[PDB]
Amino acid sequence: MKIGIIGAGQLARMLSLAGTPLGLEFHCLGKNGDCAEEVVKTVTDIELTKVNDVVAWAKQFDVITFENENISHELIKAINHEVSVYPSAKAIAISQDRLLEKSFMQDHGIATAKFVNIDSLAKLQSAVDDHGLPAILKTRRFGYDGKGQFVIRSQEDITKAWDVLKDAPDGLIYEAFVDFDYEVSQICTADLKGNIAFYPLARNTHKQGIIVESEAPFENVVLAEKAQQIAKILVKEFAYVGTLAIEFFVKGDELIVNEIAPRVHNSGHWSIDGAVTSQFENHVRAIAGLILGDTTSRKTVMLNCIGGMPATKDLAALDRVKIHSYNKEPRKGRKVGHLNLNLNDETDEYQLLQVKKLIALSEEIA
Amino acid sequence: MKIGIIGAGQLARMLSLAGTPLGLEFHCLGKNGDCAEEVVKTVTDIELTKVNDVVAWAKQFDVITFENENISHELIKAINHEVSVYPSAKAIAISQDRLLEKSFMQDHGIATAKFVNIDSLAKLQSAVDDHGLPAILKTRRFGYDGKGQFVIRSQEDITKAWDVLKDAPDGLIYEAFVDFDYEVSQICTADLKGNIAFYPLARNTHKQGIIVESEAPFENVVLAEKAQQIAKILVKEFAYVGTLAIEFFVKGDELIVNEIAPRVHNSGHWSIDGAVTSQFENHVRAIAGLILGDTTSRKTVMLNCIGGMPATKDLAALDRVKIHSYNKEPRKGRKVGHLNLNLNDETDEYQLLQVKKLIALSEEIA
Ligand SMILES: Nc1ncnc2c1ncn2[C@@H]1O[C@H](COP(=O)(O)O)[C@@H](O)[C@H]1O
Ligand SMILES: Nc1ncnc2c1ncn2[C@@H]1O[C@H](COP(=O)(O)O)[C@@H](O)[C@H]1O
Repeated sequence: MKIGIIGAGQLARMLSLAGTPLGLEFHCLGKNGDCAEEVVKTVTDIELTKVNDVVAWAKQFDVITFENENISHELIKAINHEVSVYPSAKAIAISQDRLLEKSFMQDHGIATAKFVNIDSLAKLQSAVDDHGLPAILKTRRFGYDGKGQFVIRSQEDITKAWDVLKDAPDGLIYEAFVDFDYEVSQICTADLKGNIAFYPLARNTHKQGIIVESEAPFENVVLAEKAQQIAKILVKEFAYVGTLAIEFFVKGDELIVNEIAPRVHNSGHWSIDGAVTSQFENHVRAIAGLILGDTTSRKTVMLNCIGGMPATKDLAALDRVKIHSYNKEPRKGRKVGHLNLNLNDETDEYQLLQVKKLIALSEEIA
Repeated sequence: MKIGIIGAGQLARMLSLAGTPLGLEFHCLGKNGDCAEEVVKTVTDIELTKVNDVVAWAKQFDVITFENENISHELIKAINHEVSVYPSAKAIAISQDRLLEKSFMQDHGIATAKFVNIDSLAKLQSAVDDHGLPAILKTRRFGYDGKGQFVIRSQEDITKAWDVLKDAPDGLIYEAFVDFDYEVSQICTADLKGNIAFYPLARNTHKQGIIVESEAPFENVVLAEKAQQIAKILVKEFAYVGTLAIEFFVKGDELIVNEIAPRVHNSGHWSIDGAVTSQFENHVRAIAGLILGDTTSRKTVMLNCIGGMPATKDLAALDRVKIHSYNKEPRKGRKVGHLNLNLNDETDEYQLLQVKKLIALSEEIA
């Protein structure tokens, strides 16, 4: 079977790494020299606006998936008319727009931050009067790593925020600050028949709006149950096939949806080395029409390498650390790799502290 | 760092699968369309007799290794003059010739089958008179999967055996049958400094001269100690760097060396899914000058898929089985993949029996 992936970045790279031993063949649409290239059969660089050409490319393969939900959902719908694409155009459309995403949650009685669509400065001032400060003005689309937003605490910030972001082509959204204690994410995978394989919750730590650490399983039976029920609704309503990620704010035993990504997700990279079947292998199994792999898991920490990565020689000296370099070009704010470590004993804690020390020396976050 | 691999078969494929997340780049010398191609950066098809061209290719890279010890050890020595090759020309020379291999063991007080170099029919008759029947006449070189040999039990078999094999360009060897209860193998990896990382013993089951099943760890502290000591001698004498495989006959608490392979080996494929660091990742680490990864292991069975492989859909239904298709062309006697399964509980035994049933339907051994 041949799987086409829109995107040739690190997620596609890891999808191919996971799915290739299954006997599947991988082809990417992306730029040559992108990091998935050396682990896939072909990479073809087609401009994504050239719809007919993208479709023509897609039809060479048996199933299509994608690594970035920011892509055109009409493009997906076109492709899907001709060759199966997972997950759905609906999942893309809803997950890629903060307004549609939060509105969807609200429509199904699922908690989010209080939010207001912002199409004028007055609308913004009204949202601040209603729902308070601090708050964030965000682009509805193409936001990533906390970019494309402006935090608001003073009245003077309102006009400043508006002046910067007002011309964002796909609009804006006001979000009120959420009162939360910590953050977790629910990753799961849904097969062709709607069966869902669940990972345990992962507790995610952020720095400057970028995820820097993920630890799983996060043990809280109450919270896990709620997350799974929320996951189930999304899978049903999206008729979802593939790996799905849901990020939550946690306050007490209440979960609040932050946002979702219709794909394998940074907060699940731990499963490469902490689960019997990773988020990547299971995404591939799902879209290939196969029964999903067992997701039994063991305590694992994932550490992100942003802007830089410690020398492989130094990493290798911590002989239990599992190394995941994406073979990317070091650059401030750029995710160039991650590290996984199972945590069983004190010797693991030792290496962990040592890993964090190495990361602190190499890391460059924006 | 760039690693050149002589060979583009399944071992090179798995070497790249293991080493790529380490941030290493892989290039093979082999035929285009070979199974390593889709997971490496380049495959270059150079005739191996064209020595200068092979060397020219090799110098593009930082270190060279190989997946098949049947290659020319003088070729290796030439390459190594210009760019580091691991393991050594010595390891190749000794391991690739049954006579040199057994003579080496004898020279170091290591048990093997009784053996005699055969260069005439009389020599053969003399070896039979001396060391008895049954016995095997084998080619000294290029034997694999039990091919290139003739078993001898009757006096009439002697002349028959000789008539078939007499013109083997690199000669022949008589081996007397070994009295043994079962077979095990010791795989280990030696780094640039001579540090060795040991895997637990694997108990190997053969059918028609081909390995069909490998189970690890094989728990016998006495036997393991002897194996490690034998492994150590080889590493020192070969000045060995890389993964090394030693196959043994077992009788009581005595080990008898069968043969060695200077490389990752079928009997270690279980470590992909049963060890913290696989034989493949550790070979790559070794040759790349890195500290080796922890080899803590869990009970795992590996089953070979020979001649054929069960449908991925059927395999996937056994959701704990780890699938390793080499994406190869089905053909009698051909190793087209393997399956790994951790064994912890009764549910695993269930899937295991079910795997074996599937394999029995797809398998074609010669
Ligand atoms: N309404 C909010 N209240 C508090 N923190 C937020 C809010 N929205 C986003 N964040 C932070 O921003 C991170 C993700 O940013 P984003 O790219 O907007 O999803 C989250 O993990 C939070 O730390
Ligand atoms: N001298 C011997 N006595 C008994 N069995 C042998 C002998 N030599 C080889 N074998 C069998 O042949 C297999 C490997 O064949 P080869 O390719 O010759 O190493 C071993 O695993 C044994 O089952």
